[PDB]
Amino acid sequence: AVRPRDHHDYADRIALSAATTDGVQMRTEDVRAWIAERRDANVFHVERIPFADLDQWWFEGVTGNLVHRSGRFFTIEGLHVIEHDGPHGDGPYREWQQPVIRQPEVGILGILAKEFDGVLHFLMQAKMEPGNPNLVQLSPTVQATRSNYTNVKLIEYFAPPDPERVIVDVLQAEQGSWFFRKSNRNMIVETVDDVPLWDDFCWLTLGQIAELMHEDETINMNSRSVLSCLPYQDITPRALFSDVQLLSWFTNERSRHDVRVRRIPLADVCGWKQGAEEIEHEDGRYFKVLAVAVKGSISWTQPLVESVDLGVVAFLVRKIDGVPHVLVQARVDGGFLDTVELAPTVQCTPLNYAHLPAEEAPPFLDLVQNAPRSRIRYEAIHSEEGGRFLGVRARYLVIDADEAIDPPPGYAWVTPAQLTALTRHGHYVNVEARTLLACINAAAAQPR
Amino acid sequence: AVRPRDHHDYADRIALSAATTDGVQMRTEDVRAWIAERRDANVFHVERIPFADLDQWWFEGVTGNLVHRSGRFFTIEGLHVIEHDGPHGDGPYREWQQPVIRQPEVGILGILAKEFDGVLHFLMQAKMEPGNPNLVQLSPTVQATRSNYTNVKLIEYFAPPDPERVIVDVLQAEQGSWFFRKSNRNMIVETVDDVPLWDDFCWLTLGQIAELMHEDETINMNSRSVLSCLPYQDITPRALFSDVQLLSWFTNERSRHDVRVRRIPLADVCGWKQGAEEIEHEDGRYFKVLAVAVKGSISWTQPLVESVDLGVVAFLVRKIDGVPHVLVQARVDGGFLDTVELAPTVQCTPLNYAHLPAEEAPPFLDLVQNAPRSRIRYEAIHSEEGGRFLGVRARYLVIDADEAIDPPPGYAWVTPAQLTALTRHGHYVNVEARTLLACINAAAAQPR
Ligand SMILES: Cc1cn([C@H]2C[C@H](O)[C@@H](COP(=O)(O)OP(=O)(O)O[C@H]3O[C@@H](C)[C@H](O)[C@@H](O)[C@H]3O)O2)c(=O)[nH]c1=O
Ligand SMILES: Cc1cn([C@H]2C[C@H](O)[C@@H](COP(=O)(O)OP(=O)(O)O[C@H]3O[C@@H](C)[C@H](O)[C@@H](O)[C@H]3O)O2)c(=O)[nH]c1=O
Ligand SMILES: Cc1cn([C@H]2C[C@H](O)[C@@H](COP(=O)(O)OP(=O)(O)O[C@H]3O[C@H](C)[C@H](O)[C@H](O)[C@H]3O)O2)c(=O)[nH]c1=O
Ligand SMILES: Cc1cn([C@H]2C[C@H](O)[C@@H](COP(=O)(O)OP(=O)(O)O[C@H]3O[C@H](C)[C@H](O)[C@H](O)[C@H]3O)O2)c(=O)[nH]c1=O
Repeated sequence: AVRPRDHHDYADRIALSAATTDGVQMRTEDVRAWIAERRDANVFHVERIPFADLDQWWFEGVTGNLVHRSGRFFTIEGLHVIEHDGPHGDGPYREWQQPVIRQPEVGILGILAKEFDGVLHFLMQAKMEPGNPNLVQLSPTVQATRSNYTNVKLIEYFAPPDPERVIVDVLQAEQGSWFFRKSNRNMIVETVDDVPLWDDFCWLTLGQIAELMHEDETINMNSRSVLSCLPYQDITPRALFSDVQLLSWFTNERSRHDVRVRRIPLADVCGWKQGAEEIEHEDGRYFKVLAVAVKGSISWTQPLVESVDLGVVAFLVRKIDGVPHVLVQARVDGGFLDTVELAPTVQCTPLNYAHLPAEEAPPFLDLVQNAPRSRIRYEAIHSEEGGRFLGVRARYLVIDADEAIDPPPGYAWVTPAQLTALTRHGHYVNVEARTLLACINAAAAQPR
Repeated sequence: AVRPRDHHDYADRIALSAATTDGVQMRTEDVRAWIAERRDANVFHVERIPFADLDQWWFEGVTGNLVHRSGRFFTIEGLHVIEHDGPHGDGPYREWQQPVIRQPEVGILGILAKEFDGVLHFLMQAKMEPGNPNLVQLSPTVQATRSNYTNVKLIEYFAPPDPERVIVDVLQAEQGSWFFRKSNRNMIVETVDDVPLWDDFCWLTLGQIAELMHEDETINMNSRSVLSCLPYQDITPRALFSDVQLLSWFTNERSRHDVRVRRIPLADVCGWKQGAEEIEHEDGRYFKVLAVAVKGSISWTQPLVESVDLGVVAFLVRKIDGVPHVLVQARVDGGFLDTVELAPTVQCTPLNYAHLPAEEAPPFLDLVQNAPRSRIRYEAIHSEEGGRFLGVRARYLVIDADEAIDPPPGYAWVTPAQLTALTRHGHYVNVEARTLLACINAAAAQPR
């Protein structure tokens, strides 16, 4: 039995859910209380601890890599990157070494969807992670690397998914500054079954999620990544680049740099000092590796990575003949698999550039940091994955560009719909850009 | 000025060219003579030579890697692969070390197109390569890694291409058994300019190329790779998997293996012996590294890689509700960037399996090797890139599967149109499958 190649398009159902803020389970204004109710339901204290007091983690002796004795979860290893300016690369030349998080197994980031009263809802999970600054945020229905579990609720809907019910299934990369070539499987799958409901789960329409997306530190990094992959229909199907032209532009960005990376032992990393409490850069930039104990009120100890300052991640937006475009950058990070990924107009931790002249600041940073309320279309503070990162936060913005811009090398005007289409594939849209696409789609569905 | 996202579709022009065998420059039956005329035009002798007699190549002392003293062209290094069966990978367990070709710079494989008498033609190049078994085959208009040239004819049409004239621009990977993560930029670009014509170039319609594609050792590996990317319109837009279902199936294949690879010094490779003339495997499988001198009648010396036997590469085909599907395999090779790529139903050098029991032969090999003329839809012998490979040939087949098959794990029925659509992106379709897609598209346009 063959079917049409575009069989079972969910675009109309997705649209109806995004337009609806009346959900079956909970009023949107009550979710904040529900989260607090879940946070209070078992108190966790996360305390920073010397590395020596890590329980089942150690620095293994030959490599000095920070590893869990069972061989599960992740490792902290070393990375050496060179970008050449020579031939076969445009440069400029860059070279550095750093600690890096490694985790070779693809994990599942799965959102279960089901219709109630004729409107799709999505089963969000109130999930405690040790590095969440507010402890509990809303994660996907299933957020798990399977072999980290000797028992994950609802995992069977994603392992394998029913192929008749897949809305989204794609691998997408995570932060290329701090993880070495990490991607997880982003999935949205429908069911008609009665689904068991545990206290930590709430069915929400996409319109309820769109409102919640404007709130700080509420919808977690993994939820924003998976929701960014939703295949909306394009309402304005024109763009400055045709889709082939955009693929060609990006092909040239991925071909024009000469980046060589190698994984090295953590003990070999130059420029970083390993103390009794932290591994930190010698000039206090970038991030630190630290250790925490997690106690309930169940317990464990683990490394986490913390950044040195609040980050700034922004898209500049311009309407071109009436069609909104965002200015992407084809960014070259050390942990990327295929040299480049598209990223927001500005993506940086500003302190990392404070030592350099104003003209080596990230392009457009000044413009974003000093923008008027009137040009700010979206602003919120979101944090990164709390299983690996301790309180790593950034101001995520969408700002109208007050005047035309000639994009500098490495930048291009692309529509959000073109970004939505590329999320069918991996290594095109980076995690920060995926978060801002989820924010743009939320602002469109439920504006404030 | 925005344009429609699907602006400037070339599908009707491509179709008209594929239907036309009356070309402006040459009758198709005369091309064989023209090639011989170009071969005779300057005779080259390629002779095998001991490694010692390599001129500007050496085994560098710390690594033992085979390198050109100028730092251009490619290197032969070592590779160590493990596939784990543990947990986080399906297995089975595999582990081996081998020499491998490395060349980090993306090269250009560019075909220039232009209308004559209202029909697109493509400017093919009669190109001598030292490893071509018959010396001269038809390559793309531009076939060059730019920094290997201190001066490449027509390169300016591809560097950068005119964005208003791009038909195809995409990176595609080469053999994952013998190259380490190598992709080149496959491009087809139109011009309305009068183009200079040198004696080694001939304008051909796509229908002329389709006829030439049925000939042995005529249209070279790089030309078949780039022509496989042509975006034909789908005449039958149904398939067993919807396009999302196919992406989901492939996502699970790319997530379910645990492959770890590292580049090592050639001197460290176990299981291979380096002699005065060849590096070869201790049990005489796989390939050898050898050295050749190339003399005109201009000269140089270089390594080449030769395989141990004629290869067999085949698609099995079945009509499913009237729609032809081919049985792809999601193949796991050591040089791939992203774990898997789709490959033909059968892709092997049979001698590499002669030591193992009949039940560890590649699935379907027996069926392909013993197929009836009546079930053979396409058969030809094609060789691989003659700049790196000495006489590496395989029988490329498309065969009707005499009965339904339940695909084994790692295999799936996909339509050729779905493969054509995935060639807009890299790392989905491997080079052997791209060659068979070009052959399927040739058999459809100009059947024999
Ligand atoms: C980590 C590191 C970086 N570098 C170089 C690499 C880069 O060229 C430059 C900036 O480093 P990056 O890690 O790319 O930081 P950045 O400030 O440019 O970007 C950051 O943006 C925040 C919004 C994100 O949350 C972070 O994950 C990161 O992407 O410094 C070093 O020289 N040494 C180092 O140890
Ligand atoms: C090279 C090598 C391979 N192996 C293992 C890896 C694979 O599991 C198995 C088969 O090796 P492969 O190189 O994949 O050979 P193969 O015979 O399976 O496939 C070949 O098909 C021909 C049509 C292509 O032209 C070749 O480039 C290659 O892909 O042997 C070793 O154990 N040692 C080695 O040195
Ligand atoms: C790190 C650690 C944990 N635990 C426990 C605590 C957790 O409850 C459980 C699993 O923990 P983790 O969430 O770290 O493992 P996963 O649920 O697999 O989540 C990871 O993978 C996902 C797919 C997402 O990417 C997620 O963001 C990522 O963190 O194991 C330890 O006992 N000791 C330890 O050292
Ligand atoms: C290898 C060698 C060559 N030459 C000369 C001979 C050639 O005429 C010229 C360039 O040669 P090559 O074709 O090897 O280099 P490219 O034209 O860059 O072709 C390579 O890259 C392409 C994009 C295609 O992938 C092609 O298949 C691939 O081979 O340089 C040497 O003088 N000494 C030597 O060691």
